Amino acid sequence: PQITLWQRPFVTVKIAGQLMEALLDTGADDTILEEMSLPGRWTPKVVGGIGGFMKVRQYDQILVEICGHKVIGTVLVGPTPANIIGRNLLTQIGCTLNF
Amino acid sequence: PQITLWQRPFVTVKIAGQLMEALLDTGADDTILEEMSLPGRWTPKVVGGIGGFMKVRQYDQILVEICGHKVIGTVLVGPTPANIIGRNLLTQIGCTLNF
Ligand SMILES: Cc1cccc(C)c1OCC(=O)N[C@@H](Cc1ccccc1)[C@@H](O)C[C@H](Cc1ccccc1)NC(=O)[C@H](C(C)C)N1CCCNC1=O
Repeated sequence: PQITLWQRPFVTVKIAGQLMEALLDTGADDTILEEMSLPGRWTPKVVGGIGGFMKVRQYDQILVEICGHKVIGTVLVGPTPANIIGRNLLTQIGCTLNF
Repeated sequence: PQITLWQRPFVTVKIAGQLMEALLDTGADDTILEEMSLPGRWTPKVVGGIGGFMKVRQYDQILVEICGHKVIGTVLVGPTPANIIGRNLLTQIGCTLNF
């Protein structure tokens, strides 16, 4: 798909049997999802945004189905105001900016 | 041009005679630049990101040359960790996501 940017670029994603929408975000290095049950071990991490820092749980080798495409990578889970698909996964769906 | 996302998508921008780099950011509604001297009236505003909220100065009808091409729009100025070109200006340079 080609997507213009007049609206927020949301896509549907499926992770660990659960469905949600997330923003395709070229300004994000990492992928961050709202508090959810992901099974297994994790690592404490903190991410910095525009207003300061946020504590998250880092989960590795997570399967993400993004617009149906299957990719695997690191997902951060915590009290984010928006689910964000960052470049770590965008590269895996062949995402480019064109202008 | 087409830009892949293995690295952060920085572009050179020129605003009020000053040069800087900024992130092309599909996850940003608005454009925010580090503290700089923009002449003229402004409006107090707060933007909410990850980590919380940040106070900014809102400047309207500002000319921005993004990768050499001219657009006009609102720019927020404040203590941002990164200069960010948001969708308000991305739409004006015909920016699309392709995946
Ligand atoms: C930079 C980074 C590094 C590692 C991991 C991650 C997830 C990273 O990205 C986190 C991040 O906040 N990135 C921002 C841009 C970023 C890059 C580098 C440093 C800091 C930040 C931006 O892209 C996404 C973030 C999402 C969002 C948050 C709250 C509400 C709605 C949306 N968007 C916003 O903050 C925008 C701002 C910029 C105009 N925003 C503000 C309110 C209204 N909606 C909205 O669009």
